[PDB]
Amino acid sequence: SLHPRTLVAAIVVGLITGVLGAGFKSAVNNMLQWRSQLAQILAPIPPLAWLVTALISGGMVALSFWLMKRFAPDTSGSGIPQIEGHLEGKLPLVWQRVLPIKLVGGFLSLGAGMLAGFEGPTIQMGGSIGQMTGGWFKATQENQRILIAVGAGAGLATAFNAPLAGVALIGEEMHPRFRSQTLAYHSLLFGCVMATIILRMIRGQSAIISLTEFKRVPLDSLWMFIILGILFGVMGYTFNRGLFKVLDWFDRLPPLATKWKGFLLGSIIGILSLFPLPLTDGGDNAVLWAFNSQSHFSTLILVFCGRFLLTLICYGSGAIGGIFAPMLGIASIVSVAMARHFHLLFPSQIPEPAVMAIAGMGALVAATVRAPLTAILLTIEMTDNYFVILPLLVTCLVASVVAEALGGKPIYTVLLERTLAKQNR
Amino acid sequence: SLHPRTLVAAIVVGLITGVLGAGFKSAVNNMLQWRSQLAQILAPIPPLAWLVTALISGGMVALSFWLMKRFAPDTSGSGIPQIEGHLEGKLPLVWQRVLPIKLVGGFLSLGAGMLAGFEGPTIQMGGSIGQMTGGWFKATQENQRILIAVGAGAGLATAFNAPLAGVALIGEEMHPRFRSQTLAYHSLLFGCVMATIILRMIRGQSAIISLTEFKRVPLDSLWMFIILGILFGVMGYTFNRGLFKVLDWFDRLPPLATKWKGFLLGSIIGILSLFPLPLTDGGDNAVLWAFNSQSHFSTLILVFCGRFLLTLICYGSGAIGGIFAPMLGIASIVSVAMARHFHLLFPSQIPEPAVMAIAGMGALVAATVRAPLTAILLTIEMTDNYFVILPLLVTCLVASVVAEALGGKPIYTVLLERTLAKQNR
Ligand SMILES: [Cl-]
Ligand SMILES: [Cl-]
Repeated sequence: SLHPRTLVAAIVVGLITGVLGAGFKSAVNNMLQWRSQLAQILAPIPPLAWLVTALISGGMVALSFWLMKRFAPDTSGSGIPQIEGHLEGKLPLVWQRVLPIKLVGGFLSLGAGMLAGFEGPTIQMGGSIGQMTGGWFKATQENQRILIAVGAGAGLATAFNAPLAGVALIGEEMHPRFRSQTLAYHSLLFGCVMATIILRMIRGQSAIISLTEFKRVPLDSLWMFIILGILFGVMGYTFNRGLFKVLDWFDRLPPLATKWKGFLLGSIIGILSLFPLPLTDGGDNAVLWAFNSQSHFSTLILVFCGRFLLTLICYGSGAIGGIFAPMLGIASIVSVAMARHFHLLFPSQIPEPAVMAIAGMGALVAATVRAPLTAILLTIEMTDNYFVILPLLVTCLVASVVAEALGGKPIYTVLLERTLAKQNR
Repeated sequence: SLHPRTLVAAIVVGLITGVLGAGFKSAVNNMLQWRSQLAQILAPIPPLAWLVTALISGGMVALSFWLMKRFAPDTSGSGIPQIEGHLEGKLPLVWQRVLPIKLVGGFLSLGAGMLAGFEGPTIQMGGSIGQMTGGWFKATQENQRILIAVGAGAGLATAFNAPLAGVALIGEEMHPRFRSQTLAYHSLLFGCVMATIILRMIRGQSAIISLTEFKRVPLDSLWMFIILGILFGVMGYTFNRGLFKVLDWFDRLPPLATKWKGFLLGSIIGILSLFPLPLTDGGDNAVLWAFNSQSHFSTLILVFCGRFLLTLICYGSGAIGGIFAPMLGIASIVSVAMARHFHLLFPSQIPEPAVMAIAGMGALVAATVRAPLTAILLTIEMTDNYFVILPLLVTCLVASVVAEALGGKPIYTVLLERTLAKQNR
């Protein structure tokens, strides 16, 4: 029941966000390693670098907070809420403000080593482009919502080289109307495909962490992932609660504290960037650290607590963030620790314990977001592994059920109610 | 925003349809091979077996057509249209009539070697069980809709050992309301999980055809799949158009022709079962024939025509069928031939030509059905291969577009319009 003019528009949307998302990630990574190489040049003598890396990080983050307001406080935090809202009625979206501020601002935040969060910027920048090209194409009212949704989806696909995930995002979480043109699915797929094709031409083509050869997953091992789900259930519950309490604390000023909040917060992160441990940055490193670098079980617990708190502090401060990746890093660290433990206890049912690490990789996301279907897809797409689906399905949706059984609520719908409460920012 | 009582109900649903779907498949295969062995015992002398297999097949299909009307004509054909219908208002669904007749009748049809169609009986039987258990649990109105959808998804998941597929089905095609409890997603997943778990305990655990090690898919090969799509586009177009014409012809009686239609149509199929080619039965054989048994490029063209026509006659006759598998066999036969051809022409861009076969495997489904997202997931789920996603995406959704650009109309919504036109059967 689809319509051409809108499909070609999607081709354009996904194409643009693809180029941007890819270049954005590349840009952020360049800045990340540049600050890492600067710390080593000065490393020899002595903690001089301690001061230098502290300034650069603190300065960037502060400069980022400034570029936020005044200019577009709308770009604060994730991006799912702002687009989920606009797409629904409440809250506006103006690309001329979001696009440049989210980009330049997001670059400063992430590049400084903040605990975010590529999908943050790339998802809002996606929606912006979707809208910006919606006008260029003189799209109808409904069609423009679609184009914005496509951008949002393409945004996620670009951050993780995960087409299906981006598509599922709009579908499950952020369920929009589309009336009656529900065949915005085509627009989505189109937008996502292009985005990743460009994403792969620029930095592709491989996945984030391909673990394709772990395929032995016995059926009488499933009971385990129920427990693993129960675990990520309460974990997601406290993560949400904690986030909100840290969100309040940061809302409570004082006017002076806020002025320094930008610099102080960014300078500590800069210090923690130096230690040889993945307790900063987006979370990709954290995942690429759980697997594969074998490290002391204690160090796992150590880095888990560090990141779990630090992400709360980082996102809680309201910096240009993005919470997806950080929860992937936290989960993958926990799932590895749990993988080891269960292999310890029932090796005959967990021959390859990597299976479990993979299963719980998207479990935290499913619990905190109420979006198991997308969390499942996400991990599949970023491990090229479908063999782990049964454990995946069980752990992810049991984590989701247990979370909203303790009454946790979708982190994004709450994050929206709050950003709405700022109808006087 | 989900509620417990229904979730566990979904667990039970998926559990039941899983066992039934599994047993049904096993029961049909036993019958299939039994007739094949019966043909070989009498094979030596001489075409005596020609007559016996003709009677057994013809009789079964005839007895099948009889058990249909009068008893439950609602069970004629697929199952998506009947569940898509009920789930939407038009058309009622009574489990006490469908469940038994769809089963016993479907066994006779499929067991006789008809060009169908596991996802036919299993998807309707699922919907029945979904309702059947909804009543037992005293589920509310909306909740009972959900359970019926859960049953339908589980039905598909059981036929192909493909959880996500059964989920994507309800989502993309057959888009229901669920108001505002859109978290029937959890119910779907839960139901599909249990379904495949049971399915894997009974006949699992391997996929239908795991081509997991073909993973070299160069980016400058996508242009090929754009063509492969165009091809499957017009293919799905004429397949739809053809089906409808054959349906009309069969609708035009005469009263006497119908009396024999069952026996005649079932007896010809009986004969064709003897030849050593996959030109009868569900379609799994046809797929497990494209790959891997290397066979003459001519024989491919032969079996393709045979099945493409025979499926139209079979389903067109209105026997208890199922159209998904048949369109998988036809497609995979074509995509394999196409794979060979493109490998012949541009080997540097199609290193592994299996990639092309895998891609166009669900393309016919995506064109005739308008449901590319589910066609994609289906192929991934039944090959364990995610590496083939970009081709998959392009080839499928391009094929979906091209079909509904020549004006094809979703085969299911049309099949539903026709069944509604029988508001007096
Ligand atoms: Cl995010
Ligand atoms: Cl079907």
